[PDB]
Amino acid sequence: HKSEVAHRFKDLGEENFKALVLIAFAQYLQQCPFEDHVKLVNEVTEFAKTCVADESAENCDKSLHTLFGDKLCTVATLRETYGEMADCCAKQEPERNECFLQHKDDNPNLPRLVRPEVDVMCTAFHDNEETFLKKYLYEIARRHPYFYAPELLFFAKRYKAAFTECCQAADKAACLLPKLDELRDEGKASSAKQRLKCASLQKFGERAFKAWAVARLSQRFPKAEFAEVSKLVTDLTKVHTECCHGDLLECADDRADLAKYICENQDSISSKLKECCEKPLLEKSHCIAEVENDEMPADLPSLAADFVESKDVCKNYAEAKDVFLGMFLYEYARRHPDYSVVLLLRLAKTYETTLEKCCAAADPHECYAKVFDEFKPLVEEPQNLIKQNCELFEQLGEYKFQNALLVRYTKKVPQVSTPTLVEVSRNLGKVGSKCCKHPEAKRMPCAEDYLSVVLNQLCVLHEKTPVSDRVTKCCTESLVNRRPCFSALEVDETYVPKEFNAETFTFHADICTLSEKERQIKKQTALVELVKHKPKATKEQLKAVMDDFAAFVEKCCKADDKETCFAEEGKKLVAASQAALG
Ligand SMILES: CCCCC/C=C\C/C=C\C/C=C\C/C=C\CCCC(=O)O
Ligand SMILES: CCCCC/C=C\C/C=C\C/C=C\C/C=C\CCCC(=O)O
Ligand SMILES: CCCCC/C=C\C/C=C\C/C=C\C/C=C\CCCC(=O)O
Ligand SMILES: CCCCC/C=C\C/C=C\C/C=C\C/C=C\CCCC(=O)O
Ligand SMILES: CCCCC/C=C\C/C=C\C/C=C\C/C=C\CCCC(=O)O
Ligand SMILES: CCCCC/C=C\C/C=C\C/C=C\C/C=C\CCCC(=O)O
Repeated sequence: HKSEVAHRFKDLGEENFKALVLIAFAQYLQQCPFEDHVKLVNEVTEFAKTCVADESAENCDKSLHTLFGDKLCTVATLRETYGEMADCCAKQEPERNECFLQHKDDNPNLPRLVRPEVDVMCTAFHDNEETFLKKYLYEIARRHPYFYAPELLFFAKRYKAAFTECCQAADKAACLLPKLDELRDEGKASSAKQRLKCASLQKFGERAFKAWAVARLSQRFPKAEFAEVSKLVTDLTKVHTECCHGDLLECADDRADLAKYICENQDSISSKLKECCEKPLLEKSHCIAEVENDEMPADLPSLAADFVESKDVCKNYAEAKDVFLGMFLYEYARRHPDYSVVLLLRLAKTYETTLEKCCAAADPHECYAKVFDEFKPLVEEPQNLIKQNCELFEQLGEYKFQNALLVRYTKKVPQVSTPTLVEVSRNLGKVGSKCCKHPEAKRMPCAEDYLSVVLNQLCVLHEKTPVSDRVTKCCTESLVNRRPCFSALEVDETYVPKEFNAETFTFHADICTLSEKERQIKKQTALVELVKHKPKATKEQLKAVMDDFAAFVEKCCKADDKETCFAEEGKKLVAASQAALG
């Protein structure tokens, strides 16, 4: 059209427009103060209205990158504040934009945002709803420069709904606090995946991404033809590359096009898409990527027909290897919404290895006739891990379950730092209560989704401060062997127990006054240290001590006097325990 700005403004709306411009600026100029960005939003919004009124008004012809880049080069303190970035302004548009992206610090040194008290938040919320939500939106976006703007916006609205609903509530805190905690994990989760997918695209390459995509798309759109899914995988790939490069605009448009396409061919893709395709521009993509799995045909053949029994397997495979394998995945994935994507990838890989060995042999058909029997243990391994662990989780609670993981993993890798072992086990415990409440058919997909960010995140830490070659092995293994590699870690026999330190096992009454989350962490921290000191202790000896510790706490908190109790009894405990563990 004549004017891009006019257009976006029109089919986005002033409110969303202002919010997005704010986010965009906050993401590039992470150092400027809030009031400075607000001024810019106003100036750009005014500009936009001018173009809405006259498509032919001065500058309205300009493109968004050009417009955006100019206003950016407006900042006076630019060179004094961002040094090198200012040199970008000396370049022509294409390079200019490109130059800005390269100076977008993916993780600056800003203070960690602290959460104020419910009352202050609620009061601030009512006194000026807008600047309240905008300032935080500003704080969050400058700290997460690669977070897709429209999604950052979707979160903000949920946050607003929570304040509306809770700042009116009798027990404000009992209402809000838990809603905020949940919103945070989801936001941190969303953020981690975002970074995760792009890192993956980098390491593993396009081939691996396409495969991951085929499987994923097929589980969701089981009724679509392979031609459609191929078309989608291709476009989805252009979209991820684009979106990972960091260019918001190009990223947003590619996502827009892909959504409208899907919505138009909605009949040849899925039936669970009606709701999503009825929503406004800003939310279509988001809705679609979240859509529920559509139901499969029921009148579907057996894979063995076309992939095992049918002579020609090799002729068709040699004709177009990745395509044939893509077909295998499509076929296998859409009949199994219950498998994690990586499991599907492991089957496809096993099948590829086989076709490679068999198609170059005397009698093909007989060499690969029993390939499906190889899939069995591959499918059963993950299945049994879920079952065993979910059963254990039902017996104990999220808490006692977290302590079980603590003992278990401290033993595998004692070298690991205590605060890290506690962080990880608690998150694992969360995943436990999150996914174990689903029925078997949805358990594996669930665990995969959560376990992937947890696994990825723990690998980076170790990347920063390696402690074990074993972990490094698993962390640099193939995307398909990662989890299995970690599952295979057995007890570290080499390890030498930490020498006893009386301080580590000393407790004062300050634990009677502490809160749940605090008491637990302190108990769990002591637990890891206990195992690091006596790694050969049985699950029995250990439970014994833990039980003695159970009383100790009580027989000292609910006591006529703390301090003393924790000093007299405390000495007794260490002595007893020390003895019962050689
Ligand atoms: C850090 C999570 C990242 C996801 C957040 C995404 C969007 C939020 C942006 C604006 C919401 C406005 C106000 C939120 C209020 C408090 C946030 C403190 C974070 C926490 O609850 O401790
Ligand atoms: C341009 C048309 C493309 C459509 C076909 C779609 C996907 C084909 C590409 C790959 C799928 C084939 C096998 C996957 C097997 C193992 C995972 C790859 C991981 C790796 O590499 O270790
Ligand atoms: C004069 C300065 C111009 C800079 C303006 C900066 C940002 C506003 C421009 C576009 C807004 C970005 C995305 C919105 C477009 C489509 C909906 C999201 C696509 C999707 O995911 O479905
Ligand atoms: C839903 C189970 C949540 C419990 C998780 C708690 C602790 C972790 C311990 C074991 C891991 C359990 C299951 C992992 C199996 C499959 C995950 C999908 C990835 C893959 O196919 O490799
Ligand atoms: C700096 C990071 C150091 C790594 C230490 C962190 C955790 C302990 C070691 C390995 C990973 C343990 C659990 C991760 C979650 C699921 C995979 C294991 C599945 C299983 O149990 O079958
Ligand atoms: C030779 C070393 C002996 C030192 C023994 C001294 C103190 C015990 C050490 C650690 C504490 C042990 C268990 C507490 C942690 C979790 C159990 C849950 C308790 C509960 O809430 O139910």
